[PDB]
Amino acid sequence: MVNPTVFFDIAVDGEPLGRVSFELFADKVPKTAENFRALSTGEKGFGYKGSCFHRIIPGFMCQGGDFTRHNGTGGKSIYGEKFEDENFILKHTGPGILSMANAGPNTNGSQFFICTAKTEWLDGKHVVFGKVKEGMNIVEAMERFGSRNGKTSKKITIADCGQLE
Ligand SMILES: NC1=CCC=NC1=O
Repeated sequence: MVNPTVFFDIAVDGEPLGRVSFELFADKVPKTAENFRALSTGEKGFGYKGSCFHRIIPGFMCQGGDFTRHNGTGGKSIYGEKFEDENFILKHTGPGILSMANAGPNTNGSQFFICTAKTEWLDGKHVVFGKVKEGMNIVEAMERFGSRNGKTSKKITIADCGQLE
C-alpha cells in the first residue's frame, strides 16, 4: 500500500543538526525504493549509518551514499551488483527530490542526491525515487557547508538512519 518513510539524523563535525525524512515512491519504482530503504535500516548488514555527504554544491544538490569509500568512488546496492535504471517516470521538479547518482546507464549502486533546486537536465539520466517529507530546512542547513567544487567545509554525516512507523 502506502509508501515507506525513512529518516536520516544528520550531524556536522559530530554535532547534531537535525532529522530529514523521505517518502520513497515504492508504488512507482519499487526496486530503487527498496534498495534505499534497506540501506537506511541496515538490515542487510551494511548501509548508510555513519556515512557522509561527500559532495554538496549550493543551489544544486547534496550527494551521499558512498558508505564504502567515502568520496564518491564507492558504494554498493543490496543486489550483489549495480542495478538497472528502473524507469524515468518521475522527474526532477524542484527542491527535495531524491534521485540516484550513477556513472552511466544502468549503474545504480547506493549513491544518491537530494536536489536543492529544479534540475530538469537530469531527467532520463537519474532515477527519481523519493522526496523530502520533513526537514527540508535541515537539507538547506547542510547545503551551506558545500562549495562551488563540491567539497564540504565540515564533515556532514548520517549519525543514524532508519525506517519510520
Ligand atoms: N552531475 C551530478 C548529478 C547528480 C548528482 N551530482 C552531480 O554532480
